[PDB]
Parts: sequence; C-alpha cells; structure tokens
Amino acid sequence: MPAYACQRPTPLTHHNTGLSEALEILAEAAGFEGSEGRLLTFCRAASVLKALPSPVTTLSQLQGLPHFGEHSSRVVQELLEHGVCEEVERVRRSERYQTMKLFTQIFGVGVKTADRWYREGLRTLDDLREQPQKLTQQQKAGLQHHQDLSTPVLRSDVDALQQVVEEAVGQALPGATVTLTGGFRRGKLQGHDVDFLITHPKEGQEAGLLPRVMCRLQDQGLILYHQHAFERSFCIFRLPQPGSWKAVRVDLVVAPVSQFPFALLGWTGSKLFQRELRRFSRKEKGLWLNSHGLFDPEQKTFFQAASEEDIFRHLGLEYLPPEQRNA
DNA sequence: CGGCATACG
DNA sequence: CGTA
DNA sequence: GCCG
Ligand SMILES: O=c1ccn([C@H]2C[C@H](O)[C@@H](COP(=O)(O)NP(=O)(O)OP(=O)(O)O)O2)c(=O)[nH]1
Ligand SMILES: [Mn+2]
Ligand SMILES: [Mn+2]
Ligand code: NA
Repeated sequence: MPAYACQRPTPLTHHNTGLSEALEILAEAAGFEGSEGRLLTFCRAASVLKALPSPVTTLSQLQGLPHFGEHSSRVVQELLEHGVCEEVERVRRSERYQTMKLFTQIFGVGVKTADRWYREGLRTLDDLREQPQKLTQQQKAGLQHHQDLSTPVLRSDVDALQQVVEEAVGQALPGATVTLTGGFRRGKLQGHDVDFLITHPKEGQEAGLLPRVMCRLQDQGLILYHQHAFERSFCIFRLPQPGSWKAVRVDLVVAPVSQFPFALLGWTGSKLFQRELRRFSRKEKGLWLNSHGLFDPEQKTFFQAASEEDIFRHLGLEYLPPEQRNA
C-alpha cells in the first residue's frame, strides 16, 4: 500500500464502507475544530481502507498500512469487536458536531462563520432566518434554497442540465465545449451539485466567455442566484421537475485549451485525491501542480500537457481513470 | 519536529 | 471571508 | 494524527 492516495486506485464502491465512514466522521469533527492535520490523517486512513481489495476482519490486517497509528487503529478495533466506536458515537450526538454540520452545509457559510454563530448561541436554521440583516447575499440564497440544495442531484438530472448550458455556451461562443467534471465524471450516481468545464479549441477564444454565458442563462430565467471579468461561477439553477422545478447548485469554470487537462484533472477530484496529487508532486517530484499547470521551479518552465495521461506520466504515476480517483 | 494543496470570487 |  |  503506497502512502499517497494518487499512487493507488480507489473505486467508488468498496469493501470497508462502515470503517471508512466512521473515520470520516472523526475527520469532519477535526475540521470543525480547526485541526486540518488530524482531518487529513483521518481522511487518508479512510481512503486506505477504500483502496483495499477485501474487508478488514482482524486488527492484524492494519499492520504496516500507511496512516494507521494508535488512534485510527483503535477506532477500527472497536468497530470490529462491538460494531460501534464510542468516540464516533459521542461525536455523532454532540450538539457541537450537529450544529457545525448544519451550518457548514449552508452555501455561503464556512467553518469560521459556523463556529462564530455557534459561539453566539445560534443552533437552528430558523435562528439564522430570525436575524437576516447579518447574512451576506450569498448566505441568504443558501438559506432560502437550503432544502432543495439538501436533495441529491441525480445523474438522470445532469443530461437535461448540460443541454441548457451547451445552448447558452454555443450562443456565447460557437465552437466552445462543455465537459461534465466533478463527482459525476468519477461515476457517482448522485451529487451535491453539477460541475462543468468549458473551453474552446482555439487558444485565447475563451477569454471573456463566462460573463457571456452567465448573461445568457440569466436571460433564459434559469439562474436563481449567481455572484454577478471571471472564470469560475458558483450558481443556483432552476431545474425542471414534474409540474414544478427545484433549485440545484451548478459550478461553471472556463479554461484555455492549453490548461484544459490540468483543469479537468483538478475539477474531476476527488478533493482528497487532488490534495494528495499536489502534495506528491511538490514533495516527491519537486514540481508545483494546480488547475492551471505544472511548474518546474528549477527550470522556471511549465509542462505542456495534452491529456490527463500526459500529467500522470510527467509525475511518474501510473494512470488512473476518473472512476479510480475516489480517494 | 514540520508539514499538511492551491487556487479564484 | 466565501467558493472549487 | 500520522510519515518521514
Ligand atoms: O476544496 C476543494 C474542493 C473541490 N476541489 C475539486 C475536486 C472536486 O472533486 C471538484 C468538484 O468539487 P465539488 O465540491 O463539486 N465535489 P464533487 O463533485 O467531487 O462531489 P459532490 O459535488 O457530489 O459533493 O473540485 C478541490 O480541488 N478542492
Ligand atoms: Mn460536484
Ligand atoms: Mn462543485
Ligand atoms: Na458552506
């Protein structure tokens, strides 16, 4: 088992679901308390279990697995022996965890805002609604639309949504393309949102594209919320439903075709996979990776990539298709 | 012990 | 600060 | 919380 998640395939479904879910609760709790290091270790341990070829049945099977020390091993031990980890259950039922989860789930609220609200004594969505002058416009949208945004987006919704985005994109710039990224590209059947990456085959033609796309979607009556030169938009869209509609979160990102492989790689995720890939790049290869490119800080040069395959090769990693990036 | 990804709105 |  |  290699130590970085980008060095091993991680499928969407696996053989240690219960164990990984428990470790991810502890990760989430760590994040709520501002401990990014502990969040990372718990996420990485969870991901290791996702990458295993069969279920862990005995504690000895954790011996020599990366990211399993005393704490993570004890969590697994208790789950294997009793079907439940007391620490995890204590977290699940803490007022602190439940409220931080509720608040951070709101579009426009992060850990820092949630924590302040918690310290101020606020606990429920109706608590926030009763003092709305204190909310940003983004948070007001997030709170108004919270119920719809809490409903999973279905893979069967994505097709009709991509069609409307393509129509707007084609008027904004003929020849521009729309590629489905995010979790759906990794094979997820549901999502919290839909992520689309937009480019044009002629380098430079994509400049100024996103405002044009957004103004057109807005004129079609499809945009319940967006922030508005820019290249990423975090929207709430009106999606048709039987006799009605629902609000869904849609992310649009534009990249030049030169950068498209890097943007596709970054936006396809998973989040942990990309963190691990960027960590690997810098720490093991001395190269700086982001969603725009891959920089050699010695040569002061950028790697031209024509594909995701190119990027994996340049980093000395075996290629993983999107379905095996579910770290 | 230091480090923990790296951007844009 | 929020967001991916 | 863990690797390195
Ligand atoms: O902090 C982040 C968040 C997202 N990303 C990348 C990876 C992620 O898979 C992708 C899309 O982000 P989403 O928040 O939409 N998550 P995803 O599509 O993987 O799952 P879902 O939308 O179902 O929660 O953007 C990062 O690199 N860093
Ligand atoms: Mn997504
Ligand atoms: Mn998204
Ligand atoms: Na949030």
